[PDB]
Amino acid sequence: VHEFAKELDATNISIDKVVGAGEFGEVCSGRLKLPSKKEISVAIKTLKVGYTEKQRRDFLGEASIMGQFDHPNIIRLEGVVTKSKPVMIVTEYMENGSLDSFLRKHDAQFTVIQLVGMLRGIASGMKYLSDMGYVHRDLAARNILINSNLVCKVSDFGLSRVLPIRWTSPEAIAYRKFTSASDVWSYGIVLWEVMSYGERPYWEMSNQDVIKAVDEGYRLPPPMDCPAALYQLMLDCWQKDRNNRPKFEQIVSILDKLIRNPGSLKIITPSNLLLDQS
Ligand SMILES: Cc1ccc(-c2c(C)sc(NC(=O)CCCC(=O)O)c2C(N)=O)cc1C
Repeated sequence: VHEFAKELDATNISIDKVVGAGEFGEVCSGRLKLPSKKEISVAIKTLKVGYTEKQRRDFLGEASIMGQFDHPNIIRLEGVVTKSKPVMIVTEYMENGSLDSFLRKHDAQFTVIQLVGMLRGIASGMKYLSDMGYVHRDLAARNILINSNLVCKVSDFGLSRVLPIRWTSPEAIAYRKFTSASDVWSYGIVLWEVMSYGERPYWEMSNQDVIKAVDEGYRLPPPMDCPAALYQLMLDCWQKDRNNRPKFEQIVSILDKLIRNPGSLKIITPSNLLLDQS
């Protein structure tokens, strides 16, 4: 873990608040005093008391991965604490939490340009992540964190691997073909989640029907008041042929253009899912 993660001194960490419960323990907020004496807000994951050796390797595995990425749109690892207890993972603090829960609180309250900014950040992080040879495999709004200034960052590298049905590409479902192109599929789902202000992909459809419908060519319908440009980008991301999906670099390019000319977004778009003939 120490190849990519600094060991932090626990005396430099203050825990101010328990903010939630994670797979391996509590999630807290607090402060970290840096070697320069500067103090920053951080989030802290603790490893639960009584952990097995396996839980420890799995827990810290997320830090080893996170530690490899230094990018404004990937959650920043400040370090770990292993030489004292409890065992900790320390990251930058993301005040507005997971993106899907944040958007659910603010239905229809942001501008299209604001949403596109969010979407651009996610794509830029994923562009870097794919550049680095990593397939995330669990790209979803719930795994995106958003900070006080609405900057969105890819997080949760639990299932991430060196090269969740609703977010997974058909080919990855069919025979575990995970590529960066299957992450792009997932991105298309995230894009739908954002424009839907945190509605659940495919709502509560049975898993078997999600698989079958998507395979038959059905796609999530356009979110309310969704710009045609953004809905078509979802469709491009959801191409049956993974070869035909845009690369993350192209997605970033597309979103940089939509940001540049807000006039672009003014065009607005027999079953609940739509049959995309393409
Ligand atoms: C390694 C890692 C990964 C993600 C986080 C993290 C969560 C799982 S949740 C949250 N931030 C919030 O929930 C904001 C709550 C706001 C409030 O309580 O007022 C974070 C995070 N990075 O801030 C944490 C770690 C350590």
